Amino acid sequence: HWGYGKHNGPEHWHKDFPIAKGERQSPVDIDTHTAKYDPSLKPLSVSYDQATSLRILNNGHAFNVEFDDSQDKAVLKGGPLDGTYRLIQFHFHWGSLDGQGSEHTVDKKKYAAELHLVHWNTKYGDFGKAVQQPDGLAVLGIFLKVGSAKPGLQKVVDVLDSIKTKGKSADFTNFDPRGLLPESLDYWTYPGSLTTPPLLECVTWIVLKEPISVSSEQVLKFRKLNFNGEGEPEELMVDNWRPAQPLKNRQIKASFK
Ligand SMILES: [N]S(=O)(=O)[C][C][C][C]C123[B@]45[B@]67[B@@]89[C@@]1%10B81%11B698B746B814B562B%10%1143
Ligand SMILES: [Zn+2]
Repeated sequence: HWGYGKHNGPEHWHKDFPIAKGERQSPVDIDTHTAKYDPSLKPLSVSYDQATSLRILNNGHAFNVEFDDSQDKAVLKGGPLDGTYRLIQFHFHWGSLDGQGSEHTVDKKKYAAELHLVHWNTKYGDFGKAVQQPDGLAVLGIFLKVGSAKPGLQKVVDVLDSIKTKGKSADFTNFDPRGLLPESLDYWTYPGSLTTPPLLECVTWIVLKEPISVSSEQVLKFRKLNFNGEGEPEELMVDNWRPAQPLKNRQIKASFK
């Protein structure tokens, strides 16, 4: 099945998922001098004070930190969004080297990694129904550069040894995702898709301008994860990013001047 290798990677996905060649695919290159400032855009509202993490999972493509989304707790609203979107999970995409790893690019710059905080539109009742809708998800994307450590990331880094291989999970309670945010909530936004199969065109993308800094040691520990299951030949979980896709005349809007 699909993955990130030479034989099953992004250039192959269209054979099982023909929407891969669709009109609103993600990620994209963000051309900062073509993105227009939109004074009608609102500040983003990120309300994570009551977020309740449950578990961390290696799904063979990345690791997901999962949240209890049974009540109205950790929500994203404002910005370009109508209504309220509930946090379900976050995950990352990263490289084999510090020069690559992000999915979105900024004037063709690749960051070392990219964090995706995934939220579903509460008007559709659950995530499975939301992904069938053009406004079903809002994904908050945050770039990572290598420099100073991110203290709020370390709890995640430290549990990775316990989920090395595909299908392993571990309890992961009381993790506060506020510790992964940069200082500024300035953003770009555009309509797009999931960046992994099934590539559904259901996402309002909100990409923060300000990267977070993580240490070399932190990202090195991401690169010790495995795509394979326990008892299978080791293949390091690196370069789990889809490259930029055609913009197809979509407009990217900026919240800032
Ligand atoms: N990389 S990304 O931020 O565009 C979303 C990555 C996985 C998308 C999924 B959607 B909901 B949850 C997870 B499971 B289920 B369906 B299934 B597809 B995958
Ligand atoms: Zn993602």
